[PDB]
Amino acid sequence: SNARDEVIAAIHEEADWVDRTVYPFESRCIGLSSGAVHYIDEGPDDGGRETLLMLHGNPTWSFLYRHLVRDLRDEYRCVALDYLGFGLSERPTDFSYRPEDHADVVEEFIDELGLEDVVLVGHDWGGPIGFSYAIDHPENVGGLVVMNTWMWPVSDDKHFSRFSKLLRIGRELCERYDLFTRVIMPMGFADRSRFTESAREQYRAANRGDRTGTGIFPQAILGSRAWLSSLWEQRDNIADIPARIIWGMEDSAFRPAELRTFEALFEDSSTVRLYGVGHYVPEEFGSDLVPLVREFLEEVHHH
Amino acid sequence: SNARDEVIAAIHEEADWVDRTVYPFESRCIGLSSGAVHYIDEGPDDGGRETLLMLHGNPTWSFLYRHLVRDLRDEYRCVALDYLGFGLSERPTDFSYRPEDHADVVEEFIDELGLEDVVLVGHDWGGPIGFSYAIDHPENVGGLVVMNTWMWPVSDDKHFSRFSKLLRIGRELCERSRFTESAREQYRAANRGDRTGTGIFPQAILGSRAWLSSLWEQRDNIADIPARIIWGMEDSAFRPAELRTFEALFEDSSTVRLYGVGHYVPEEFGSDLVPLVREFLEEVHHHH
Amino acid sequence: SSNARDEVIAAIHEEADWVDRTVYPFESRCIGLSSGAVHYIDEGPDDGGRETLLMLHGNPTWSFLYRHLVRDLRDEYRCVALDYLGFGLSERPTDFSYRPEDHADVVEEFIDELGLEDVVLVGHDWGGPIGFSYAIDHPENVGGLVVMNTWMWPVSDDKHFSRFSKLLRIGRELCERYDLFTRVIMPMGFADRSRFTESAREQYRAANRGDRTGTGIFPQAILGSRAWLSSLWEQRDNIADIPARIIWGMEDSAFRPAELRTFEALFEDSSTVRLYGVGHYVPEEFGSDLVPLVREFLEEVHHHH
Amino acid sequence: SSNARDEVIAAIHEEADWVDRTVYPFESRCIGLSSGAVHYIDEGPDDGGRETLLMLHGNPTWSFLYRHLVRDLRDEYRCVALDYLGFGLSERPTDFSYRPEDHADVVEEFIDELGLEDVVLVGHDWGGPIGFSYAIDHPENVGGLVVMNTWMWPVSDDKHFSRFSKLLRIGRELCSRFTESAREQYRAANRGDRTGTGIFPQAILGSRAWLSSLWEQRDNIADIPARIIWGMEDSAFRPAELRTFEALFEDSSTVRLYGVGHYVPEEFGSDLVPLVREFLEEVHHHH
Repeated sequence: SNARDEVIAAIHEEADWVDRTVYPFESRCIGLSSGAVHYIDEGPDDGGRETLLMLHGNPTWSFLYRHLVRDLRDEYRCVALDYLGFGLSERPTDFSYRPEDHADVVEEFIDELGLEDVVLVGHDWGGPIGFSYAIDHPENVGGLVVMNTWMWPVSDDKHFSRFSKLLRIGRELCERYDLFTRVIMPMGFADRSRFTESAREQYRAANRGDRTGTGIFPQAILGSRAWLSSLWEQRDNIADIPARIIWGMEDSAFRPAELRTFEALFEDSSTVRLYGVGHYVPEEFGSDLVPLVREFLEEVHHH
Repeated sequence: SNARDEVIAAIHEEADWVDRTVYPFESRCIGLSSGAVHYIDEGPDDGGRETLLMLHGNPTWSFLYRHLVRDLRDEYRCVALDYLGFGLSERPTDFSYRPEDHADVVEEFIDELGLEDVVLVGHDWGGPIGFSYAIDHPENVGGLVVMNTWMWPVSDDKHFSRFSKLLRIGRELCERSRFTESAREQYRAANRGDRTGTGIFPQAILGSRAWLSSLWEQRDNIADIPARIIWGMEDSAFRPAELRTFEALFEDSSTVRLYGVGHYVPEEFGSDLVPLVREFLEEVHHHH
Repeated sequence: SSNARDEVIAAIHEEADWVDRTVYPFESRCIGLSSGAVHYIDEGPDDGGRETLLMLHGNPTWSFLYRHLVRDLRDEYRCVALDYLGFGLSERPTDFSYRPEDHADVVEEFIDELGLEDVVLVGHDWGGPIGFSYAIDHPENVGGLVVMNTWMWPVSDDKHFSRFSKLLRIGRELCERYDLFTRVIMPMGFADRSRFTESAREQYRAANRGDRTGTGIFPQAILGSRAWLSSLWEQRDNIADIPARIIWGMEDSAFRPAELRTFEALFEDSSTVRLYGVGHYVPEEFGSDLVPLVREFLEEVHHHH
Repeated sequence: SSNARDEVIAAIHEEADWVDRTVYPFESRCIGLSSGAVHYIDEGPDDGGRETLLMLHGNPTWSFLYRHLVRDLRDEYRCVALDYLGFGLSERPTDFSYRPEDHADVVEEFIDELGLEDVVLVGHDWGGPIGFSYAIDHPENVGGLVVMNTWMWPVSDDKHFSRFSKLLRIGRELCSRFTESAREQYRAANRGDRTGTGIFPQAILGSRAWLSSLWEQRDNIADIPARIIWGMEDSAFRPAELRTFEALFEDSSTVRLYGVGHYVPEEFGSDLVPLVREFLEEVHHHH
């Protein structure tokens, strides 16, 4: 537990850089076996009509989802997570920070909280990390929110390969200078004005200190190939789950050719094509995203 | 009507340049409403264990499939179609050469010959053209062979957008060359003529967004049909990104990833392709 | 010369049965210029209009391209529009060069034989250079410029125009045989393939049958006429203070916004209409929606005089 | 803050032994400007010379690029060349935007702290727009413009520039006609905080408003004497960009360098010096 308790201290002893005016939610912490994870649990006290778990990307953290948490806690249970190494979660010296292990921390999280019939919101790596539950616990999954992500090995697509290789080579400078927030995030947005300076301050401050996990994510694009293969080979386990697909059409990382792969998979899915929006859909579209979610959170409920 | 006789004459009065060592097939011509097509129909007298319809790309023609036809005609009936505008088919003044009109001529071809439970072999634009018949007549298709092609609207994809919007007359083959010089001439000799069809196809990638949507939005007509996907992994036109979309679609499918092979899988992999088909035909045959 | 004009006039009435006069109701008229008989329309008030317009077309287009302007601007303005030699219903003389630098001389001979004055020029495609090669040495007789997907400078160092010009240079003998210009080159100029109507497509295809030597020399001249195009560019200062309305199809693969920025730097007095979702053939693809963009200019020109 | 920048002044002497001072034989100088301390060349005669030249580099280049001009003109002309924040030996402050519109403000600050007078600007790549800004709003104090492979307009509808910005990268590395001796003298300073190298390719689109704020008021500049020197083999700044400058300026001269690519002051080297010095005398007759 002692790891959990020291993170609970840091939430008070150190984290006063947080802007609670936009991030008012309650910081909660649990000592999972891999380390102490920071998380948020907001909703009606009866648990709401449906429960949501929101899974993020590089170098993002739970602050990505604040627009959903503030607005859907009206009737739904928003649960939001920081992976180890990210946000205000623990930065353990001995964890792998591998995506194939974050997915095991995410399973351990879901099981210890005992979340049930859960709808998973997945951005970036949060997709694979979420699918690494819905592939093998599909009866405990109510539905999927799919945003700028993938579920297949890309090692023959020179698009993803050359980007992964480039960041693998440069990783030490990116971890030394935080070029992930300072450079890679700005190019994810389509509108240079929509990534606010207040957000920029928060994403930068949250990724200070050690940032090893931010560096391992782009390596894992290729380095985790076998785990991604193990997802894709069992894609059939997700094709009956309903999903809403919400996608930034100006994202150069995940093209419409990724969308067609998801749109081919699901036997029951709906697609929202956000033109003029890039990779960080929940940040760039913000409050405008919430009705696109709520429409799905009802459409699940009558089946 | 005489236009049918005119194309029949053109084969032997004029098209004496065809390499009848590697393309030994008996030439046949059929008078469809939109024009007289040239086609191959070679097989055993029985009608064979299967009937195969082979659809080419741009600017290829039925000479693309000579390796399959000569080796499968042992036991299977092989039919391969020159599109209007291409090969020794008529180059009609009247025709749009738009894919949605080729697809109708393809339905008209299949019905006028009465082919049954056919296996569709498709490359490049022969994909969407072939998938049309499998979208709307999935009762009469035995299976699909899916080489470097697609079945979705791409107008938001900068990669395909560039290729359509680029200034050209028409798609010449090449863009260390991957063909024998003999083959490259046997294509060059066919492009000498009314090149129109070779130029409409790259435009229609955007010009026919509606028609590609009219396939994509009813893809579940096809998803239960058995398909074998054979990919030139070195191609830049149809990436592995397009491959995963097919792997997601079909329930019963098998993927063969040909490393070192580029766009023109039937030319570059050649006579080594035949066993990959025989393996699939004798799998389809156990469903009837 | 009257025999050559009479041959064309007889061929209009006897052979141009193909013209859809429902959309082309204008009166066909003919001038026996020195190099050959051009075909033209001259439509407007029975007086000289509020302003006089001359509209110069591209390849393989002809004055039928300007039907939508004539139809809705002859209300107050003298709409003159012209078919080049080798194009539309004009004469196809066997000894003419069909060079763009020579079309600009025949346009000069045309203008001065009709005596047009304070002219406003509409230039599409090659019609730009052809008209700029009048405005650049008769600027005081020019009221203003309408600029649509065109240029006025040598491009021999730009790989974009070069390889297109060189590719057509090679294929020319086939494109002149089978008319791949209307059948293939024109369709890629549209951002909506449907907006090039089957009626217009038929009309252009019918108009450009027979000798089409001009259609295939035009793309060669993109490089072949570098000397003439240079002669314009070096004297651009004679156009720089004529007012210009620039209406540009942003989907055009031929003339990019990079070209457009060159005009915006040149003109001391200009304004730009950025037609997103419209390609090269602005007067086809934008149809009658073009007309207000013209009339807005003719009003605010006339404020000067 | 200036005295904390006296540490920045000293910080050179930790490592900059690596600089090839035999080809960069210049006295390093630095100013504690408000956005951050900048390193600059200011090499010239004690008499202040015939002209003052301000030389503004591109990305990921730095003031090493202009060493041929500085070396060969400083006998008679005051040569000033500046390292952008994030580049060369200039400070790499974490709080700075590294956006072009803000670099221009540091350049305006830099000029005013030195008090430079009727300056000729020399600009390559992003050093174009960054210089053109000061020529929009202080053209009294600009003596002339030297233009190499650059632009001054919003290109977010241009497919060519769009591709280059939207392509996934960390930052713009140079690329073979460099010496490895020169190539490494770039790559050396390209080590360390390289944030700015990755912002610039985005700002090609993300600063459309600032590029508009140049293009809309281009008429402030069209009467300034200009000489345009173009690397014709460059794929980034085509002849298509060149024509728009030949349209802009009245008093201007064009030099077209066939067989030269983007990095004109490298790939042409000391052979650039006569093309400039001709222009320096041509401008001097406007005093």
